[PDB]
Amino acid sequence: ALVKEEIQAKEYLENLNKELAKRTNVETEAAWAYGSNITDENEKKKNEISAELAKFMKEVASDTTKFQWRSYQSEDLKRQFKALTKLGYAALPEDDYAELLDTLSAMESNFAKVKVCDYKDSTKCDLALDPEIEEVISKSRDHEELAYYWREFYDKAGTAVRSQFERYVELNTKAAKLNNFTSGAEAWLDEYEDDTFEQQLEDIFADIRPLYQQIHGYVRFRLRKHYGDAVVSETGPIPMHLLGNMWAQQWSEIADIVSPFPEKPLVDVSAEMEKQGYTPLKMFQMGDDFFTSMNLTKLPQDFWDKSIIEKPTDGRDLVCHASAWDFYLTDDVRIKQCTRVTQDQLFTVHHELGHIQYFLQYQHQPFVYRTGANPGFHEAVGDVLSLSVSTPKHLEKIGLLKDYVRDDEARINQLFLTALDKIVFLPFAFTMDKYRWSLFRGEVDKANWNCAFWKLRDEYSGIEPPVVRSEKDFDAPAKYHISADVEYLRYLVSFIIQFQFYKSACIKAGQYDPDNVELPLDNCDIYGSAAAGAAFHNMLSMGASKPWPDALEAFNGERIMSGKAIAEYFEPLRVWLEAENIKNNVHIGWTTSNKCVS
Ligand SMILES: *[C@@H]1O[C@H](CO)[C@@H](O[C@@H]2O[C@H](CO)[C@@H](O[C@@H]3O[C@H](CO[C@H]4O[C@H](CO)[C@@H](O)[C@H](O)[C@@H]4O)[C@@H](O)[C@H](O[C@H]4O[C@H](CO[C@@H]5O[C@H](CO)[C@@H](O)[C@H](O)[C@@H]5O)[C@@H](O)[C@H](O)[C@@H]4O)[C@@H]3O)[C@H](O)[C@H]2NC(C)=O)[C@H](O)[C@H]1NC(C)=O
Ligand SMILES: [Zn+2]
Repeated sequence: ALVKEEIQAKEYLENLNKELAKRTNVETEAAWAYGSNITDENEKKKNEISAELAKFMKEVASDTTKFQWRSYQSEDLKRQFKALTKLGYAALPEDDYAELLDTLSAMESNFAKVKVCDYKDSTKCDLALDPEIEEVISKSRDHEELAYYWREFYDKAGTAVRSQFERYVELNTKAAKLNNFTSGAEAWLDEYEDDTFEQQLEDIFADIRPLYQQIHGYVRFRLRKHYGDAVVSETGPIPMHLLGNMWAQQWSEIADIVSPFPEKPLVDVSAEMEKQGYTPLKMFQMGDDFFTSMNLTKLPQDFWDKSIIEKPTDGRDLVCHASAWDFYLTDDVRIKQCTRVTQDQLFTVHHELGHIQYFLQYQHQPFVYRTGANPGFHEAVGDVLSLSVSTPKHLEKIGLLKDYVRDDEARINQLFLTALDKIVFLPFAFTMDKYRWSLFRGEVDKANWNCAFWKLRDEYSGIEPPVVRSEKDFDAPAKYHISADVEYLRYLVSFIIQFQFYKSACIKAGQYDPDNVELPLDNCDIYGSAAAGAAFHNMLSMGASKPWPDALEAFNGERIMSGKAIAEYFEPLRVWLEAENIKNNVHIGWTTSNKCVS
């Protein structure tokens, strides 16, 4: 009888979820030890325990067939069983899974161990991406120096792992097909529980794309005035090494040379943070303060005891790209961040604490539900707070922004600064997964893999390498997430929905009213708002217990992912920028790049 079996199934799930949490704890501890301290021994430990968990997952997926779960009355039970059928990489045969783990750790460790020689001192070769190289890329205005560090990094972080990346693509594809997905693209897209998700994103992107073109055109115009026409052409793609970021993903670091009104204030609180004696500990304490001020959960003692919030001063290798960790017990959550005292890093702290808050909010859920409504939701949480932290309103409250006059021109400066991070990022994020999807789907021949990457970067972002590349180079893995096998569409989703969350949180806080000039969206601070916090609690506590539109509905009553909010935020900028580009006869669009030889 199905009635009797469904009762037994509920008991089966309750026990299994608890077992899965406990087994995942062990894997997470080994992964933590490796990420904090990269050694051959720790790699072996991490990968052996993962292989053990994978074997158990196989048994679980096999055991689900003993239950007639598709026939059950409970949508909740059926959802849990469905989650258990999805094996991912664990679907691979024992030997193939072990090889993939070896391949993945080889790529991540390569990225983490990259060291380059100093541009001025060829005998000093201990410059790592974080913080040495990134500091130069963000601060230097010497185009030849920038080009040097670009080439050195991409050669070492990208090209060096071509063979490993090829095997990764093969095994990822094999895994996807064993789960009966067409490719790893479909496997990744399954996390969004919507068969029209790609088209939805194409539609939203197409709406925002014209604004991006205007920003691109204006930045190119301003860069020409700084570097001269020998470095930057009017009609070509922007040389990417000039954009203040190794991957040209966000351009805020060059705001001082491209700001609409250079004689008016531009928010850069890094210097005032240092003057006031800010430390990584203080920054995390301030993040904790922001969450608690919204009536959300305080960081547990385990977080303070076990987190790594500064780059270790011994000679050891580690993954410095910031991460948050859920150990699937009670209150055992951690962050690993090589944090520096800068404005950008203050946002990163809040970003990572957003993940931690999500962990704490759903820790009461059964194991399979202890994850985000979709991957984009998890990435969005901290960014909503970062948007308010970034406002002149908030920065003045914490004494980091002094003698600031918020006139029309200063507002345009701030909107443009935000756009250099939020709008600029959209085509970048889309191309990261458009690229990997095309490889996963077998749409690009191996002989064309590198120029296929740069073709997308050209088509969507209108940027190009500083030097001519070819199929002898392999540049994609020079981006952390590509070497680390981290799906990237989550960030495109995040950057869209975070404005939906921000707008609604601001309205709930009484901080935004479209008909009130005194309450603009771009100066909303949700600090101290219990009303905004309540919306977060209602959504985050759900975890993955319901499809993501139900989680969005819990927040603000909406069920649709929409670009309306992000466009609303930047509308005052759009109006000004379109007019400024016409006034200055600014060329919009770009010719096809010549920087990748087929
Ligand atoms: C991805 O898709 C794959 C298909 O492309 C899929 O692989 C299939 O999984 C099926 C299991 O659901 C499996 O079906 C079984 O087939 C057995 C015989 O197959 C052999 O010969 C085939 C050639 O004809 C070969 O290709 C195979 O390699 C095999 O050598 C059958 O013996 C078996 O049957 C038994 O089970 C059914 C199922 O019963 C169900 O559950 C209850 C039980 O209480 C029933 O009441 C209910 O009605 C329901 O039917 C019983 O009905 C029956 O009495 C037997 O006990 C079964 O049909 C199939 O072989 C396999 N491969 C192929 C090529 O089809 C993967 O599972 C998919 N992967 C994922 C992750 O989803
Ligand atoms: Zn994140």
